[PDB]
Amino acid sequence: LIVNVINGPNLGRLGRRGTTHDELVALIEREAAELGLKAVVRQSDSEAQLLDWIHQAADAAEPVILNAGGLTHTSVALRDACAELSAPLIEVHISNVHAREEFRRHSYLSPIATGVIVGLGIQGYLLALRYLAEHVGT
Amino acid sequence: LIVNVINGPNLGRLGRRGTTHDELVALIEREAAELGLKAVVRQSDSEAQLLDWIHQAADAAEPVILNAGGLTHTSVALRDACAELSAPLIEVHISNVHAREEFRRHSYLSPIATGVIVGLGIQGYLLALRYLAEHVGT
Amino acid sequence: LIVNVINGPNLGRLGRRGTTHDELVALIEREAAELGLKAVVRQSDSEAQLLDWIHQAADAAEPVILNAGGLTHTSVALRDACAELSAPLIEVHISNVHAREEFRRHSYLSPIATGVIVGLGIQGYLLALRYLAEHVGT
Amino acid sequence: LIVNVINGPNLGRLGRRGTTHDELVALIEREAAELGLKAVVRQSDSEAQLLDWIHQAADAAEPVILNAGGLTHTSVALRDACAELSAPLIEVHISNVHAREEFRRHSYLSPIATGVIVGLGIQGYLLALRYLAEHVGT
Amino acid sequence: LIVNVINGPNLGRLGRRGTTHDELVALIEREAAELGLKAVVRQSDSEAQLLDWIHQAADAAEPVILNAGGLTHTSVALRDACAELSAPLIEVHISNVHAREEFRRHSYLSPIATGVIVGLGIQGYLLALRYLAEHVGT
Amino acid sequence: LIVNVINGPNLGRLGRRGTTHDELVALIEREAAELGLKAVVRQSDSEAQLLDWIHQAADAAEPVILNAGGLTHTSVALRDACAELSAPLIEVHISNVHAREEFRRHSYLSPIATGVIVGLGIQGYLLALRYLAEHVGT
Amino acid sequence: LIVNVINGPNLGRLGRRGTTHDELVALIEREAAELGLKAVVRQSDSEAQLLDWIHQAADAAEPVILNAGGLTHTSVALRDACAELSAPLIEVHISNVHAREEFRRHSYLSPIATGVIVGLGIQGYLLALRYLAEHVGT
Amino acid sequence: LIVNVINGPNLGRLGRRGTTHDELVALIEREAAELGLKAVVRQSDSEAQLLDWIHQAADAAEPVILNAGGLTHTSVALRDACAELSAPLIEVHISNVHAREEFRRHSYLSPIATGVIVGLGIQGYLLALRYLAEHVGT
Amino acid sequence: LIVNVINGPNLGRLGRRGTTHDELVALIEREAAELGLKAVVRQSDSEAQLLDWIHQAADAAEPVILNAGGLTHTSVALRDACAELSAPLIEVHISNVHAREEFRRHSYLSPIATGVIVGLGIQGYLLALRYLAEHVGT
Amino acid sequence: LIVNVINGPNLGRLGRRGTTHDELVALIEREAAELGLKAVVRQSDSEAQLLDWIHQAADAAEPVILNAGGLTHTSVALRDACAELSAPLIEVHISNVHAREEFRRHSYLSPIATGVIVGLGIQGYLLALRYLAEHVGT
Amino acid sequence: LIVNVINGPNLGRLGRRGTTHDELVALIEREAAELGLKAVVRQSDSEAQLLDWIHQAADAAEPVILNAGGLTHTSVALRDACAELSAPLIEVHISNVHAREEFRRHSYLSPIATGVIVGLGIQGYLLALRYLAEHVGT
Amino acid sequence: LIVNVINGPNLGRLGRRGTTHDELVALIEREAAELGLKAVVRQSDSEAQLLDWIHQAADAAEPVILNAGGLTHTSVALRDACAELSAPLIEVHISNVHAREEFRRHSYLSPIATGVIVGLGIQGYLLALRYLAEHVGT
Repeated sequence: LIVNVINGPNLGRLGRRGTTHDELVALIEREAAELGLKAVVRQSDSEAQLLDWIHQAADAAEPVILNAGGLTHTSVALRDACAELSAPLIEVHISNVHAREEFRRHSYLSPIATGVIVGLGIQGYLLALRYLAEHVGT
Repeated sequence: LIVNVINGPNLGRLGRRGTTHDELVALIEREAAELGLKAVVRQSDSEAQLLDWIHQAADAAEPVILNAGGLTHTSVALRDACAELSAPLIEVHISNVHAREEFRRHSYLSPIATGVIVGLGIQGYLLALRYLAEHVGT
Repeated sequence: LIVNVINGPNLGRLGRRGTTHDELVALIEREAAELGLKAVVRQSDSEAQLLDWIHQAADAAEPVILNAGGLTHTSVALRDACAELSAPLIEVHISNVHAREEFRRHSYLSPIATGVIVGLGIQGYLLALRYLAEHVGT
Repeated sequence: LIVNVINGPNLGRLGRRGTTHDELVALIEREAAELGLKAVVRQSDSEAQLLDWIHQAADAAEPVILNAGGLTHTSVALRDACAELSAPLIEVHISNVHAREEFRRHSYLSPIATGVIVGLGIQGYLLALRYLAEHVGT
Repeated sequence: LIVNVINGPNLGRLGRRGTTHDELVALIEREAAELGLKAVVRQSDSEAQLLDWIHQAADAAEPVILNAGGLTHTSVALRDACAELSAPLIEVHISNVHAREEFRRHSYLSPIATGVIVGLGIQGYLLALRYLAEHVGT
Repeated sequence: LIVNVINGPNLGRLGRRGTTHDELVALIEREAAELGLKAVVRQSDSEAQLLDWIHQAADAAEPVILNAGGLTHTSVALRDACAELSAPLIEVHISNVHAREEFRRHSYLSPIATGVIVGLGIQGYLLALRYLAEHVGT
Repeated sequence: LIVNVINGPNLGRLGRRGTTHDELVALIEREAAELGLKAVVRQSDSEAQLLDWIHQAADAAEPVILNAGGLTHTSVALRDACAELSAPLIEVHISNVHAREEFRRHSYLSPIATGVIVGLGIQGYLLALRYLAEHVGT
Repeated sequence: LIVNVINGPNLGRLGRRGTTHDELVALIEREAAELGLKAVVRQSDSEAQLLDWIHQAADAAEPVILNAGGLTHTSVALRDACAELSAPLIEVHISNVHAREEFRRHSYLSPIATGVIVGLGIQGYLLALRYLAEHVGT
Repeated sequence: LIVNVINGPNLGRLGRRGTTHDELVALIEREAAELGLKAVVRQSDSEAQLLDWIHQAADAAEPVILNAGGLTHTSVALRDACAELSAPLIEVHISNVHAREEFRRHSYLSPIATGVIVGLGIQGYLLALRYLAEHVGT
Repeated sequence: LIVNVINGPNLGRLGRRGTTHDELVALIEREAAELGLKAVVRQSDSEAQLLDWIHQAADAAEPVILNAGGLTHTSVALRDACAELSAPLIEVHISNVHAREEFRRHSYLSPIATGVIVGLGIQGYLLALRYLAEHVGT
Repeated sequence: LIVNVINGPNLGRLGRRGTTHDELVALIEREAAELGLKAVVRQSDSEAQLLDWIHQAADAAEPVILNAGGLTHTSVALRDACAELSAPLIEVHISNVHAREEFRRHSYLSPIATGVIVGLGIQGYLLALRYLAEHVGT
Repeated sequence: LIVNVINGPNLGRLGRRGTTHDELVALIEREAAELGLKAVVRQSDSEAQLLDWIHQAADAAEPVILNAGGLTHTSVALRDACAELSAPLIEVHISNVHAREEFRRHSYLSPIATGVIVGLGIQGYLLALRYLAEHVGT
């Protein structure tokens, strides 16, 4: 039912870094409604704020779709907060992080996530939602 | 319209390594029909045979969804055949290859692929199909 | 006399990640009183806030007992703030950080700390207090 | 005309870590006036706040002189915000970061910066200003 | 009740390498009595002799406080003997082994030990005793 | 008063590798006069000749501004000659050596230099002169 | 009862690369009969064919003695097929693979095998058979 | 007299990956006739087939000119087959394999080959033929 | 005729670390008699004692079967003593040392040994004896 | 028409390090005449002199065949001079530099060269000439 | 006056591993007498015994000439004992340890020794004695 | 009889970098006369000049004592010239090159030299002479 979509540093800049972050929210919220879900979309440049949203999902046992931006590669604290989630965690990157700098090919999140989607654009979010909708059966 | 789904070594063993490879074919072909696509699903344990199917997709300019199994980590020849594709190439792994041995966290295919889906089970294939259906607009 | 105990990201979650962070505060404050000390215990998920508490200890020349959580492994800025302390700095980890992932076996703090205690549970804090009480003689 | 000088974690402590951060501001603002520029000097220990000031410079197409302190070595998110700048970005370190610990000899910022000045003291800032003044001709 | 304190190569030289090894024994034995324990303190420069004392602790299921000196960094055989202990094993270093040569920052013992204390001087031994006294409850 | 500017291999080719090496000399000598200095500018493709000019600066206790070209990355002998200088040594690169090949991001000179300027064009030389002029006070 | 002996690339060349591959088959089949076993010996230069023989042993729950030749060092796909075996897998090399090139000292098979024999010549096969005969008791 | 030219995976695609593989055969066979040689040109995407052609050259003691494509970088089995050749082995790459990805700069074949030609286009084959013609004297 | 079986540190603990070291001796001595050999079995936790037994085998030109325990991974001195043996040296490990910690996958002994057996239990010793019995012909 | 053949350190010693450097010059000059070219052959042990000959080829836009001897592996300055050539640059080694020490398998020149010939003896020079003659058509 | 010459594991085997260890003692003792010194020569295969002889030299402030055999490369404990010497410590190897295996090119002793002699045979000892005789002046 | 002592870059600066290079020559020439030798001492900052002196020693089959200064660590060309010497080559460093920067602990010369002396001051030269005098017997 409730799915949390959390975006990390710089993702507020989408469209100027053409879909904007507001349009992304709209797209996600339409998809989720079609799927029978309710998406809660949040973005912050602040690690502490991302931690607090992860903590809340942990306490509520709600899935998470996380695009942690550069913190993917660098934050053990984020990793550790994510390891507490009991529900599914799907890591998303809009670009293909394996076609860029070598340092972007290591993620602290992937090993603890249920799965990862990269390179498929903003549609990656939508596809993550669909996994979570079809992974509510038994 | 036509999408090629190619499975590499050991993927014929699905279900005993519970969905079998035949059931996977059936699932993919139903999804593709719903999406308005036609999926051609092939599996081989032979690198040379996988190369030939990639070559054919290159000549036809048809997208590919590739689960290369262990060859993901080891074959430069497969990589090189894939670099010739002009249409989208989506790399899929059923399990989360970042939660296993360290050697599975390097892929020769990811850098040249449009994107990658891992850890989402057999549904990863279906989600790759949906990207390709929504990425036929302009 | 005054000792600062500072806890970093995720340590507010103790007990659910059975002793809670409030119980830890209580335990530390009882020990410190028995030892003739006054413990000031603070926790934050925010690097900037941890920096400010370190800066204050530097200006006051008061010892610090620091459990920096994941920032131990990743923050040069925290390290650098800690290098300004003139009083003792004791690094504490509740779990044995050498029995986990390889990345947890490198600390930016250990080289600049007076000493380090790991693996001894919440009692590590209490033992750090006792060092500081017996290291006030000449 | 407008140049942004942004200082990262611990730089507020200058003089006690003998020129203070206020004196640095004064020195920069006098130099800039002599050069015909207007310097806006900001300092924060908070990554999110540094990101926001970088974002603003990106939107305004104004140059930046950045001393990111320890975040130089560790933040991909800062790097990524900086990659959006269209105007010049000059990385400054007061000390010679190549004469210290080995870990300080890798910067995530240098590859994306116009240039870098290290080891020349607070005068590094002033010299960065002069580059920007003479790099306004055609 | 019985705790074994075992010191490895060069620790017989304490005080001239100002507390001597005899004074250390005395200090440990007074602390242990205060705690209600009985400490058995042994030192040898001989790996085979250290192995035999570890084997005996294994057979008796008695805790160990071990300062293995240079063998910490180099002996797989010592590690392997220690892995047989069922009771707690606390690794102690008098100096901060992370503030010295890089090679001293890897220990074969830490991963298999209950916990580790470094940098706190001879008081590290005493603090290890206190852990073991308070870790005899249920 | 006297400052030595020494250029290493290939720097004689400036402008064709648009400012030529003669124009650089002229620019440096005008700046230096404005600053009250006297610049002596030399260029050679010969390591032995660069060594001899460094030796002379060492004997005279005169500062050096050095652009060692490729020898920056490869010559321990140059490094060692430079370590004898008692006056300031400022390393200069016209391009940003951190935005190119990985091998150019290690310099044998930086650790022993007072500071380093890279990426600021030929103006880097001029800025190095200004440091040296303002670093003649007490 | 049935044991599979599978030889990989180049092993058909034994004797000319003095025992030939046919003589090896004969030697193995005589030993196995003496032991009360039935050995099925197969050799191929084709990875896909080796995979198929491993798959068959997996389905039948029969032990395997495998000399994978160069594929030992390079094939993740072979490894993965072997991980499905429930019966014992004994890796054999005729020469001592640790006395040659460094690259031959890493095997993808050893970690998943029951055990490994190297350097003992063709007798290694025979000794592997004897393990399997004495490892059929309870 | 007889020289074998063997091409590995993907080389059948020459011209579309403008000279085609058939034209290459024609060019090689004309050159060889001019030189007094007889060239036998073979191409396969199958490692096992390449092995068999190498084995045949070994048994006949005929030289080989080998373009192993991606298998250059990855196959120990190919290497090992090649080590059996008594006649000259010349490794050829049409492109400069040192101007591409880092992984292409290591070859398992070069150390065992007589020599290597890269970057000289299809003419590399022809030049390899000429070496072999002039290396038939005493 | 005479074969030396030497066991290193911790191997005296077999059965409690269910076959004991005495039972191993008995098993080896029965096998050897069946084979027409005489086995001399020795175990020590002391490197110097192992060295002396290796030296004696060197002087007598008698084969050795060596299980050096942790010293396999760490002792150059043991290696060097073993390099003097003229008769066969067979390295044995009871467990599969490639299925454990990464550090156990490097042996100083393997490169100088005739061959190695790992993972086959105590039967590895017996199989080593059989090699030595069948390797006494011409 | 004009091709420059430049030989680096130690190549003057050919024949005693049986063809001498004078005979090499003669062989090259005969080949070049047969091909319709004019070869200018130079050798020096001095990096600065090699640089000057490269600079001259750059200014004249003439091809170069370069055997830089040990400087291949070590000189960034030589590399950088070579990067200025607009005409073809063919790297030659007489021996197979991949069959020797590991350090000889990295070249600073190969990535910037048109192609490389190694292991083919002095005939490598002659083959490089032939490439350049047939690469003068359109 | 008194110089200690200490030999480590395997050095008792000199001559059979043609000068024997007794002849070495004789040679050293004749040289030392000629120089006006008194040499005390000791050899052991036991680390603990070598430690005790180093400890004694430390307490007496007598120089040491040490050939630690394989322990050079592996013992931190030996290193640490040696760091206590106040008089000169000269490391000797009879063979050139840089012309052998790569692992022999790292010594734990060299960094703490006054100097090192390798490759000069048994005469290395004699030359070490001569240094110590001429290094007794002021 | 004739021994060549060759000094590389910066060694002309001895005494100011208290024995000067002229005094070193005098000391060497007195020692050599006492030993019955004739020493020829040369120093240059020029690699090409050092090469020429090595070449001459090669042609004459005369020993060499070489202090190559920084070129020890960096020149493959020097190494290669030295490999041609048939007479002994003794590498000398005045300081202990293993007690300084890590990069000084790798020498291109040591593996090809007869032996090496470091850390023994200018007396190292004299001791090298004595080896060569006593290594003229049979």
